[PDB]
Amino acid sequence: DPTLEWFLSHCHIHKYPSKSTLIHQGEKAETLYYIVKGSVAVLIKDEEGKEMILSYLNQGDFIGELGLFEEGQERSAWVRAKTACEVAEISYKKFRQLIQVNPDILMRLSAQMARRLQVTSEKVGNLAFLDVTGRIAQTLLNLAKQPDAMTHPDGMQIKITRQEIGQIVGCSRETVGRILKMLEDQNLISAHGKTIVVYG
Amino acid sequence: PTLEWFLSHCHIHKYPSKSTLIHQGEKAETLYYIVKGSVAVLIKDEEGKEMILSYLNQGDFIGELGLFEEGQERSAWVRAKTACEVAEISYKKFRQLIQVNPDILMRLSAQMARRLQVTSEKVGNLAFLDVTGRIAQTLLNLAKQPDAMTHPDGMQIKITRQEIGQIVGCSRETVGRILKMLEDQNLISAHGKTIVVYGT
Ligand SMILES: Nc1ncnc2c1ncn2[C@@H]1O[C@@H]2COP(=O)(O)O[C@H]2[C@H]1O
Ligand SMILES: Nc1ncnc2c1ncn2[C@@H]1O[C@@H]2COP(=O)(O)O[C@H]2[C@H]1O
Ligand SMILES: Nc1ncnc2c1ncn2[C@@H]1O[C@@H]2COP(=O)(O)O[C@H]2[C@H]1O
Repeated sequence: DPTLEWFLSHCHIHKYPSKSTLIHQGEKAETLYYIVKGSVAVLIKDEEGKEMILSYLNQGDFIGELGLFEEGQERSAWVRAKTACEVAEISYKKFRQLIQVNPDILMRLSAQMARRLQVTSEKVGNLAFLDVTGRIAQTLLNLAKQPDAMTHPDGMQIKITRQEIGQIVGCSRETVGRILKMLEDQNLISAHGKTIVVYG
Repeated sequence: PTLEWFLSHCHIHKYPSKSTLIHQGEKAETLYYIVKGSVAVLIKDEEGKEMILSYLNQGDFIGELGLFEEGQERSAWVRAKTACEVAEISYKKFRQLIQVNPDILMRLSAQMARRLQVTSEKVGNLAFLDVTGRIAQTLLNLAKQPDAMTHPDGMQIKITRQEIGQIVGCSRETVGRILKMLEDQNLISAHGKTIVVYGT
């Protein structure tokens, strides 16, 4: 996009190494981010430090938007780099000037906000309506369709730890192990540690 | 002013109480704005049980999620709680108003942001809390809303056990049992016609 190139001209770009934290929950929000390269996880936590992953976000995604529309808000979640990342940043105040000049850039942001609300509402449904087995089976399916899934004789090979699965579906590493064993017994997957083949 | 200008481009209509304004799966081509009344946003499981994702009220946009990409479906049901007066405008015409004054899109997007914050908090509650914890957090959330009333013992709220159940994802009977327990632990009063949540 000329429109994205223009926007990015007004930003300053910074590099975050894998596993660094871009955004901490509770911080005062005054800036917008945009992922030029790399991927992140958006995380929230329990009273006990238990993590739940709300979303992954990737190249092309805005981050830090939820504070833009009313002053004095706090970041709603943690954002942690899943890989090395390159991230453009701009102040809300400069971004609002860009909006005035060309509201197409707010349309692009708002389109992502709408999709997130859809996807997060679908997550609420999954958590409310599906048992942990159904959530795990749905998670493996979705991971198998991701761009990073390797093709396999029997289906798609994915790379994900039980910990990560637990953080997505909302259960312990141990509950994940018990259910993965069930799914292999049922001849639906194979599991070799962090490697899982989902059968087509 | 801005609002007054926007409503002049809309058609306004009345929906009686209990009438469904938006059905999940319908083609999304139009945006709505609540001039008067209150609605619930609902999803359904495979057994017809409804969960309430949100209550929305006068000044809220509804049906916004399809605005940014063509050929989408309505993501949820939206049902009138009270009778509603609702302004409606095509997505095409709204996209024209945005070029006049993108504050109208800022207002809509502020609401999407809030909704994503609320719905993300719901994801955590379902992941991290048991049904009692979820009910307790729901009472706390209701106590914080502007329509709660100050009470000598805390905040007084107005909500049926059926509504709580649809918010939390449990039966009305389960709610009634758990409220009696919470009252017994001296956290709420619920034996009256409303609920008072202590220390609120
Ligand atoms: N449910 C969600 N889906 C996708 N991204 C989210 C979600 N919740 C929060 N975030 C992102 O996490 C960021 C945390 O900081 P902000 O609240 O400023 O902006 C937030 C969003 O960019
Ligand atoms: N309800 C839950 N019970 C246990 N772990 C949870 C829950 N929700 C999210 N999690 C997270 O998922 C993680 C899976 O790996 P761990 O068991 O090490 O730690 C777990 C928590 O951080
Ligand atoms: N989690 C949510 N919170 C508040 N409103 C929502 C939520 N999910 C869906 N909606 C509203 O429900 C409407 C359903 O139709 P749309 O998807 O067009 O637009 C949607 C929003 O206005």
